[PDB]
Amino acid sequence: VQPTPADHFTFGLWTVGWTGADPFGVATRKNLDPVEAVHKLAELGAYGITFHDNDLIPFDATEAEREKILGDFNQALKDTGLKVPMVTTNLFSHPVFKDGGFTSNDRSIRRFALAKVLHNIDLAAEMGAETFVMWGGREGSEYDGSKDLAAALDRMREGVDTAAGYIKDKGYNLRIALEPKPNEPRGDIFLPTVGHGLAFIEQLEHGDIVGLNPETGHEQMAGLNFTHGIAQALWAEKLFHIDLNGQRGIKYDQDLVFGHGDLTSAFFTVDLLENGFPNGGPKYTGPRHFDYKPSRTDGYDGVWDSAKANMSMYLLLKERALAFRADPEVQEAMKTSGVFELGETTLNAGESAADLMNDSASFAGFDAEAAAERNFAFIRLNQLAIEHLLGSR
Amino acid sequence: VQPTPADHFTFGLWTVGWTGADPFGVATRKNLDPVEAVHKLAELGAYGITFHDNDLIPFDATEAEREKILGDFNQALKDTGLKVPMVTTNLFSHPVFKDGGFTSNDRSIRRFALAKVLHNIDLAAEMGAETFVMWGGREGSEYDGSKDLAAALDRMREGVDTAAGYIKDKGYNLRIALEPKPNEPRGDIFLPTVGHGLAFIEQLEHGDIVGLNPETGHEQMAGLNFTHGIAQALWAEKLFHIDLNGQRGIKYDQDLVFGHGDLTSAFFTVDLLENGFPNGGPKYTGPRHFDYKPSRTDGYDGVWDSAKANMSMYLLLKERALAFRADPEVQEAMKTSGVFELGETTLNAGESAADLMNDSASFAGFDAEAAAERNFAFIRLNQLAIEHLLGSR
Amino acid sequence: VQPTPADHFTFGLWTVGWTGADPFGVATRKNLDPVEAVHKLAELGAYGITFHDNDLIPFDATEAEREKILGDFNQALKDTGLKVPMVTTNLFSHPVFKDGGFTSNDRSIRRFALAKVLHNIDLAAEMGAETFVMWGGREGSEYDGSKDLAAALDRMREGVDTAAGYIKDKGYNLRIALEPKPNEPRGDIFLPTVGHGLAFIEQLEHGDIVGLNPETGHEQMAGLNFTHGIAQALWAEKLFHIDLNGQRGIKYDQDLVFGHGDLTSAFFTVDLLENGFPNGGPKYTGPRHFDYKPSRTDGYDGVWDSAKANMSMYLLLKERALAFRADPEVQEAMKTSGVFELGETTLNAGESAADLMNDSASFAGFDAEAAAERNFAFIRLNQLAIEHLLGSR
Amino acid sequence: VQPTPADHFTFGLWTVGWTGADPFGVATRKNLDPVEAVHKLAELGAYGITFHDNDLIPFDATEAEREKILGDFNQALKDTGLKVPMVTTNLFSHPVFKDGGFTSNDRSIRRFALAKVLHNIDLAAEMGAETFVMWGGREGSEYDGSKDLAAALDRMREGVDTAAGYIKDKGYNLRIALEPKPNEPRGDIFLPTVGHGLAFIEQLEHGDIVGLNPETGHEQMAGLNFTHGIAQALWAEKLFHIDLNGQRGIKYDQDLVFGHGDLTSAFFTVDLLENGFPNGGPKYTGPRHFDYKPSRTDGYDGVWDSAKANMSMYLLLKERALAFRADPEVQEAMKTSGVFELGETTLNAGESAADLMNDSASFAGFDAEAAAERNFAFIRLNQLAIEHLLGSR
Repeated sequence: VQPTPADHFTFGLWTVGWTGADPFGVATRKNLDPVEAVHKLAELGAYGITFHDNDLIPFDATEAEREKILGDFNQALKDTGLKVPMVTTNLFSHPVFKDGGFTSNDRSIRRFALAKVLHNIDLAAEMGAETFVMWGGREGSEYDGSKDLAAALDRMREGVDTAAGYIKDKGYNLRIALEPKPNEPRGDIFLPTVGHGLAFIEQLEHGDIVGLNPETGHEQMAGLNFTHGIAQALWAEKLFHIDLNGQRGIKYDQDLVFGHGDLTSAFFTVDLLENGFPNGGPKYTGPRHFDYKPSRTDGYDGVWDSAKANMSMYLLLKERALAFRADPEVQEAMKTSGVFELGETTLNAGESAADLMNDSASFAGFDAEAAAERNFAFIRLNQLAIEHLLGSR
Repeated sequence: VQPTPADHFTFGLWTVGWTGADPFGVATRKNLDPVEAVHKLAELGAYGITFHDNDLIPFDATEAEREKILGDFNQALKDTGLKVPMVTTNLFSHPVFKDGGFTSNDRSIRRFALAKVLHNIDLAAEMGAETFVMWGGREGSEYDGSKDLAAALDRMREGVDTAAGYIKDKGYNLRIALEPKPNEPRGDIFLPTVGHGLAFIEQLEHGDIVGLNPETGHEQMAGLNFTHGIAQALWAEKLFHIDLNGQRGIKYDQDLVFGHGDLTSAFFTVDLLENGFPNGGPKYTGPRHFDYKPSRTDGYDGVWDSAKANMSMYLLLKERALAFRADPEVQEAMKTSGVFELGETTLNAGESAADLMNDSASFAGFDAEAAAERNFAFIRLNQLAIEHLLGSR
Repeated sequence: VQPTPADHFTFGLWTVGWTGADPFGVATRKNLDPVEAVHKLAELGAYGITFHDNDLIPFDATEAEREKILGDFNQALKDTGLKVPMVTTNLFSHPVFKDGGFTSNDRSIRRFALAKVLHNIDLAAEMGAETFVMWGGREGSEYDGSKDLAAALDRMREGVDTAAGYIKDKGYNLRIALEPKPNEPRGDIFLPTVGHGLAFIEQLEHGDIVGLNPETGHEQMAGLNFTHGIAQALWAEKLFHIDLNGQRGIKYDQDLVFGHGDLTSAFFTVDLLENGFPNGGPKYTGPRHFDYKPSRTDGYDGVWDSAKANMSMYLLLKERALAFRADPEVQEAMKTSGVFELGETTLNAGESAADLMNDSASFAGFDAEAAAERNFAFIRLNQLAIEHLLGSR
Repeated sequence: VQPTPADHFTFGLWTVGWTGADPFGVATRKNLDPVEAVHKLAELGAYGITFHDNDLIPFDATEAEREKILGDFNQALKDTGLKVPMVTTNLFSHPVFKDGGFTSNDRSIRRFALAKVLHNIDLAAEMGAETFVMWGGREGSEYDGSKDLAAALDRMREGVDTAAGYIKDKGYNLRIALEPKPNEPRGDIFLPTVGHGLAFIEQLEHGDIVGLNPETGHEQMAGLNFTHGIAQALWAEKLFHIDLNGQRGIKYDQDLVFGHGDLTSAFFTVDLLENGFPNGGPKYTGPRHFDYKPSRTDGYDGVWDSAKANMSMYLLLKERALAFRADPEVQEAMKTSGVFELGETTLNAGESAADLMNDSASFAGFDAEAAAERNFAFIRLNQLAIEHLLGSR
């Protein structure tokens, strides 16, 4: 497992920089200087860094302060060669955003939130980022009568189309990536899953540059299959970015290291990212980003250790996933289970609906009881998969 | 609570007809004659009945048998005046469908499944049904390598576009309604939630007549907010049908009577169906269908009792939900929380992105700390809602 | 709904004083003075107030500071008449308790957590509290190999039995109540549910004075039936205190107002607290403590509103629950479903196991098919409860 | 992976013989003959076979039939050498147990369920079983007012203590093991987790011979940590038997092959069964029983494949788990994280509660801020386990 910048492993400033405050306690770690994060990450083999506007530039920063911080940060980047592929906006920590940014009930707050986004598109464009992520963490409610739900989607759309229009207008080479989360910090968050994110994009005026940024753990907080969810994003050609982390069930957002949650699911996500679909189709080509948090029990050792562990796990999974598809025994099991058979169209070329109702062999004389005896042998194909994952074969 | 056919309460044949077999035991109730179901339902105040092709016509039925059953069933309908607003296909109980219907890995099975659908579109059209529901219960997997996930969506699309093309072609006044379910009977089901159902429809050639049929309990098995999910379907103008039942958490599909699961969520769904959105927008206008199962502990009493309980609960919720919006105290609390305020566009008419970045009052001189002092008073608006639900006020 | 001090409504200092920082944001409210909490709680109708040592006395407070704080506090108590029924210790906020208090892997942190508990028992005695609550919030792990799981329970026992021997040696009139939680802030918390808590107590040397403190939301984070769990606690005569709140599903601890989560479960929880068991048995007669958090979207008017709403909600449910059991149609429905029949012993007085084996009418001569026809009528019985809850009956 | 009879791999008749009916469909496989199950299990390397009375003897079987069935069965056992380590009773399939066995509201069903249990104890004795398992699958409710919850536990106690007195009076060398399940087939099952099961046993008269039978998937249906739950059972010396399988989340009981659910948890479960506790303590030495279902998509080649896969999976995990603990880098990592340190008593030999209170270096003179700097290094320790599990180390 030796990462290299050709792997395209990206990390957020807030990931290794997470200080350790959770809702039951305060920080266990001192703040991390952004110059050091950049240097350290570059020596680990990372390809780039990502930040929320306020991870770097304090909310209340004066202009002299802002310029100093960017000079320092631009210095570090020049020095190490790290790229800045994604930039996002913090529309959830200041008290002003307690009801949302884009979908706040207070109209003045909505205006400030959108203004804040627009300024950050400029920053992102100047840093050379290709993706602009939107995570609407405070968009939602605890109680069902708190919102007009139709107006909430209208407001949402208005903010996202305004940002997309501005990108088009300014000539910037950026795409927006929506990032779904079912709950936390709100009781219910708007556009809860990958499916709801895809759906909403189809109702936008400038939806052509608006896509998804799915996060492992987020999908798993509604108990969904991450791999199935990104497969649908990919099939719609909307998988613009990916956030990899780990979660161990339906509960608070854990943000563990990728592979430290549901392991078999992590193996099949790697397989999908690396091998694509068995019958061919689109392949994911962007950065492999890690939006995790080093457990608060661990000191600064642990922070670089956990950063190292993300890349190790991905690499270890990749090696196994490549060995798995290369295996001749796995290819035969795949043919036997009908994996390649699923890729053949149901209908024969130029055969219509009426033509099919009409074929006797297809319905009226179809031997249903005889077709039902097929042994799909999915258990054995899963056993082969697990034995490659364990490095048994 | 006195239902009347003007309420548009519909029930499936398989709902009151559910015999009681679950995966740990056999039936506790004798089979229900479809003629009696129709008569009984008509005396309760139901508006119509719905069935799966095989709920009525046995899989192996000869043609003389098929004609007899339809004559009996058409007799009963003529006699009672009951309508048949929705018809669906059973693509999950016979052993042939163990891997799916439309997305089975075996191509011959896919062909039979689609042929079976096409024949059932004819039946539906002859019964005067307006909606054709598709529930893909066996479309999915237990194991991640069992399917090419892209090919599975291609196959799915091919089956649904073929059915839609056939409706268009035949001149039938029917619309397809996809019905999402996260899991059970498979480990993971394709198009798990309302969001995934909406998304998939946008990738179809004939998506204009393809919409959703969300079920209360299905959304709640992924822990989502039913009311938020149908609000998005409504906003996209894709809420073609609705299945009401109850569920008490993330676990097996319980199918309890509507209102016998999450009660406050049942109240806000009724409010949405009855009152629409606070600021106006689309309103749901079809049948209120109940896809529940009378608990197996209860005898034939209980079966009509539980059918009666569905309509009672809906009516009782409706009365409370109407009282709630009519209340002057509730309207003031609503104004105070910014519910109507959310309906105002963020931007002023003909104000662009650049115009907003540029307004000083919106960003550079916006007093964030002062805007953050607003008391949204969402707890009190929720207390008013609950006190109307309990018939306290 | 007019709460009075014999209702035994007690509130934590940390509930109304919760300022609003969650894991994605900053406090939204100004700190609340302890003297001002006592005055407000007492005016609203509360009977008592509870606290965590560090809620009242800063962790850093000098001895001088300690004594000053306790004088104003005791003065307010004296001026208002509020009791202090339960006191608890903070073994979770300071960075030192990052791997736990009693089960920390570091031996010198275990002794410091235990010494902090012992000093807090002297303060509990001093304030006249009858219950000392233990929430082991940091006792657990993110990863399975972090702990020797046998040792962790041995260290948990050592702490609780040391503390209990100290009560007994000092002759304080005080009981220990453990408070289970499945997760958050740890991935997995030890003694995660009522059941684990009850079992663990049977392994203690001093178990006689150790009981439970179940919290609504906590059991509902594992998808358990809170009425059923507190019924089991009560049946073992181990329900020493109770914490009431709201939770809308399997997700982060929400701490809503009691009744703003699962409404029907809250109804049945109030029925067990107030009415006890249909056939007679134990009754819980301690205080009704509200361990919740005023939503961060709301100002101080919401804070006092939310405190008032907990009380209101319990009183509305109480009156509906009393009306429900008093109702003769409900009592007949109960009779029909066999609620009273379950109260009869299975064996006749003096019947041995050998006797029943050998009794031909209970096995050999048993008509199982006839017995299976019984209509338990559980659906009609549930419909009667909801109708009563909706104030329709 | 070459399983042999000293591995103590036992299998239920109902697992491989599970024909495939779920709640949405019909059996997909032909019945499996009991004599043929014994021959196949024995050839594959199993050590024993287990059954439910009705798995082997039809509920209707005449006495003539009974004796015939038991002769071919005993003959196969004799020919193969397979033991019969555990026997259980079916108190869930026949319509008569629709409201339970031992806790049915109907008194004559309670006596019939108890008499069926007593007769089954004579058969258990007769086959040389050491454990009699009790799964109370129908003991529970859909609705909260269906039962008097105190009475239900009293009726559950009566049944288990009657049965245990019968063992003791007859001097059978047999222990009772209760098997918890949170839900399915009931909405809420009584004694839903390891914890509730352990607590309930402490209320019995004959508790000394009553223990638990935890099942992987069952605790994982409430989102609990299975290693942590069986650790608590083991710590109380109550782990009498164990049922191993796979579950991918909070949903319907899947009964996958052991290792095809949560892989990292299975790894740590094998470590506790085989290796026990890091600091020494109790060890479980009973049989490793596989209570799972061969996926319905597969034919008989899948059935024998799946039985083989359970064994393989346990043996691959066993070898990786042994390699993992033997590894000196892992032993040093363990030392660094304080795994061995937790094994030391908090108090010094002879130290009283008063002593520690009064010891200035454990409280007053404690540097909490210094103690909080410790790097527990739990993330690196988890990375070492996964690397070992992936056969990388």
